[PDB]
Amino acid sequence: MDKIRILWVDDEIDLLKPHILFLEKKNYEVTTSNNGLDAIALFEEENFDIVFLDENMPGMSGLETLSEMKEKKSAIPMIMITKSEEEYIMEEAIGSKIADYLIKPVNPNQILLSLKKNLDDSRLITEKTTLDYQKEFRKISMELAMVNSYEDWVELYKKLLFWELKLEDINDQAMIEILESQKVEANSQFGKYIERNYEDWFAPKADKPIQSHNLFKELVVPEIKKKDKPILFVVIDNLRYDQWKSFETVISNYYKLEKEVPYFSILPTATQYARNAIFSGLMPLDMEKQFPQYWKNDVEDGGKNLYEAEFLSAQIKRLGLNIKEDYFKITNYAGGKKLAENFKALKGNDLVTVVYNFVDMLSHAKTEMEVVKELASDDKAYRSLTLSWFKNSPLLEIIQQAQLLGFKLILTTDHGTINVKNPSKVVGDKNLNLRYKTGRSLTYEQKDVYVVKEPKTIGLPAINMSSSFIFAKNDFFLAYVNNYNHYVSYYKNTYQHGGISLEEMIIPFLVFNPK
Amino acid sequence: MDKIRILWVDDEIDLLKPHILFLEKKNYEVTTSNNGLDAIALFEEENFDIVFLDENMPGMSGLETLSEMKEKKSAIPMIMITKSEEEYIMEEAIGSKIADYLIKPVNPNQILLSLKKNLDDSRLITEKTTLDYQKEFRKISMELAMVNSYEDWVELYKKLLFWELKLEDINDQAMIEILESQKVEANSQFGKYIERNYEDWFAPKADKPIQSHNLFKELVVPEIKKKDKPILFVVIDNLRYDQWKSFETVISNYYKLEKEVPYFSILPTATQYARNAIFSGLMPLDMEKQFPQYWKNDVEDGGKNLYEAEFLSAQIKRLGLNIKEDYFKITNYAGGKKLAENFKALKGNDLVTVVYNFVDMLSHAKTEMEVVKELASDDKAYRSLTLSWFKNSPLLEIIQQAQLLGFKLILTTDHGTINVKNPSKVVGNLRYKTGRSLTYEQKDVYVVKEPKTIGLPAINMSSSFIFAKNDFFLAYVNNYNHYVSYYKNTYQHGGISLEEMIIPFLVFNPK
Ligand code: BEF
Ligand code: BEF
Ligand code: BEF
Ligand code: BEF
Ligand SMILES: [Ca+2]
Ligand SMILES: [Ca+2]
Ligand SMILES: [Ca+2]
Ligand SMILES: [Ca+2]
Ligand SMILES: [Ca+2]
Ligand SMILES: [Ca+2]
Ligand SMILES: [Ca+2]
Repeated sequence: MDKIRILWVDDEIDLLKPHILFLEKKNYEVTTSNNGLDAIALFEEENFDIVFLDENMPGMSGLETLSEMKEKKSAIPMIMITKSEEEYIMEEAIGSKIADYLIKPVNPNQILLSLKKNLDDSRLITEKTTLDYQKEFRKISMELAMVNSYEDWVELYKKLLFWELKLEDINDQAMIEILESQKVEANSQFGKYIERNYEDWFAPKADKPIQSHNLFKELVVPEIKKKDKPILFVVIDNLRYDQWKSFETVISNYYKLEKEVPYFSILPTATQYARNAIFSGLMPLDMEKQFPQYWKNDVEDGGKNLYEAEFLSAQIKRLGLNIKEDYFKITNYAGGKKLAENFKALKGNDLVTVVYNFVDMLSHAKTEMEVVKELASDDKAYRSLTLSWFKNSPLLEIIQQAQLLGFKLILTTDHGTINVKNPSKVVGDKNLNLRYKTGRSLTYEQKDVYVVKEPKTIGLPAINMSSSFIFAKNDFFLAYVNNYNHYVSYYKNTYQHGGISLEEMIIPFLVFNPK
Repeated sequence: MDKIRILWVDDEIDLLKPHILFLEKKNYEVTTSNNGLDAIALFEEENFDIVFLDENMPGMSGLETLSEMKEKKSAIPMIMITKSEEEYIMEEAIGSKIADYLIKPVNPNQILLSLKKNLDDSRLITEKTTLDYQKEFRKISMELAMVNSYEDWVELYKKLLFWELKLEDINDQAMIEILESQKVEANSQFGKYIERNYEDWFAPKADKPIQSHNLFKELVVPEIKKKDKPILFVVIDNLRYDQWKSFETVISNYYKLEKEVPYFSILPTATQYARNAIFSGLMPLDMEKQFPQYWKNDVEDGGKNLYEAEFLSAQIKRLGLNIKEDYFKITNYAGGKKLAENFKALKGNDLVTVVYNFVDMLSHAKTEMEVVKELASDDKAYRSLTLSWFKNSPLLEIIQQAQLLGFKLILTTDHGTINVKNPSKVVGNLRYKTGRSLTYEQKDVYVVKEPKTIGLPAINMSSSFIFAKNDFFLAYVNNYNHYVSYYKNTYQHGGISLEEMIIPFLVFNPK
């Protein structure tokens, strides 16, 4: 049975005979029925690809018929073809998960379009994506080669992201491998770019992107100073650009995007440095000088982000803002639910700052790491898991609450993560699992890392003059020499951060108005 | 509140003045542009809610414009409004992720429809679903009351599942609690039904649903005997009917459903008993008798499902089948990947049996790992995480491989699981217990003082089984408060509920 089977329910089948003949010439098989009751029985006994429903029928309405049919077989698309132009009927139909609604008199080609849209869209998107990428990939490879500035890197990354999400679900493995290879080459070139240019960004009056320590003052404070709406400022820990893309469509049910500014995490691309920098408004070295009671170096025991509220309150004072402002750090579901359920207590704030931790992608427990790997083995899976997370997170409940109170939403992150593949040995560390190491006696493969023997020049502390930082490039992960083989097999294909990649370093900043 | 902003690109803006006036009366703000390139600039510098594109324009075509706009801001819906009736234009537009395509001359109300459908559908679905359930729930309560057979229980469960998935994205808490109360009432009645009928199902010539120990012979062997295609037989441990429902539409990309048979797990609704029964073709008591070298009772140490291949091979021999047949048990990602990558080795089998434990692992991890607790905090979340898992699982890769080799797919499970809520004291797994001198609340459990009557082993005449009903968990009187705190809202199985006991058996042909 090659031909598409349409069931068409309408009390006036006579009048539709032109459309039926037209569809039959175009190789559709139409079975007609002149009342809902019989249509339902037919629909139970046979396998239609699609149903067309009149609305105004003397027995059961189209929508009553649809409701019965959907209960039996909810995956079959249902199209309403009706003379009714009334808005309330439109709304009922839409609310009933109609796949389309065509107003009589209908152009027969409008029905054909609808059939293509509702039955062939998946195939046509795959084909079109596939052809378009076949024609595009060479131009992407060459654009990559010509990339010369941080802004070109942003534009190229945006291109890769766009194609990544489109090629997710195609089947051609050749095209998928071509893209994988472009991503590797992009990260190789980006690594060299950062290696060559990062230090110069700290010179006075340098051309540089917005970075962690600039973020609040350059992008958040203007929104505060508009004095238009209270602000919910959310930092999702460790979110990549593609993770944002994965739930863009969900958040749009509540919030309309007004502004999107890609910015660059500082190095290391890690919470202790970049996230504290967001809230302090200072590079780590300056946090060590100006706030020694809050700054902790890697060597010190305990939480590395305990004092973000204190940092943020001090920053807000230095910038001469007089606002009602609170900070929340959610590290678990329970915490998240409590804040969602109690969010209305903050109706009077100018600013609510929420740090919202994602899932731990790097467990030291094998069974937990097995769970993560089954859920997030590759980038597509990671996105899928992220989308599931966001739809069902207390974070989204917090956002809905904020929307109902007319808050503006600022959504951003401290840095992303990258799926690591290639091990690189490091000795001496005396530390966890990140794509940076710091210490006074490090040995390493210098080709694999960006090496900074003078940390203070990029705003990082140094215990003494032997302190160095190394930052992994590409998809390297830094592996300890002891138990090397087991380490490599464990941490291969995990989401790590701390180093240089488009994924880790170029991250979204987003401003939205409540819908 | 704030007006919807439309950007409309057409080289003949003059001729669209009626449509624009109509939309403006209906509170749309229209910005017009007569060529794609200027439209692109506008589209970069402003946040439009939606774009209308003509196709035939001098300069950039609609489709060229669309391509540029989607790259810049891919989440903004775009509608083509064009004189072009060409099929290839239709297909290109569709393939380019157009949200709609309206053929000129367009009824202005057709545009309005499109705007409502593409911008308001979430809200309209919520409202409509909510009112549909408000009008239906009384009829559901009545169907519940009229349930007198196992097949009626299957039909009613199907109805609850349908409404559960529909109500997952509504807001009204009253309506949500009404449904929760129908589920509780269904499980209370189902519990009594099972209590009253279960022993009698083992009487000769009893009218009874297919059960674990019948499953292979009654439902798998007829498929083997058609001798048409090899069979991939997948047992996903611990799959609830609603989890099947959550990924039905994914499977359908590869496999067409031929037959669905809901069946009943035996008691306890637990792997050691019900899963072994599937593979052995025997009740646990008979497994203890006929295969004491494989059967393990609860007290014995070590894995309780180590010998399923051997049980299955023996069953196949008893039923007089001569087939090439292998069994695989996937306990991790690595194992799953290996099997997907090397599946073609099994092209020559009549039967491949794959047990996949991951969903079982999730259900316990919801309590233990903070990752999964954040991801699977309620039933909606659990389904969502299951669907994300399935779409990106090695299991689905195995299924795709099987499809490419023309295998028939049989998909089933051993039992489901239920979110436990209410504690029930016992002193001597939390939905069944076995032992000789047990205290319990008889109202909360199904009590079997003679295990042999329901095909279960018995240490002594004193030894009995109790099976939790409803959403009870069996809690020890010592450390009761800590017990209750810890186990409330965890996934458990082993007892009686629709979730635990009525489970899918599914047969599909490769597409
Ligand atoms: F009588 Be109808 F809804 F065209
Ligand atoms: F900007 Be494009 F469609 F090459
Ligand atoms: F010039 Be068109 F495609 F209406
Ligand atoms: F496979 Be189980 F822990 F009943
Ligand atoms: Ca009619
Ligand atoms: Ca972080
Ligand atoms: Ca030095
Ligand atoms: Ca034109
Ligand atoms: Ca271009
Ligand atoms: Ca099981
Ligand atoms: Ca279990």
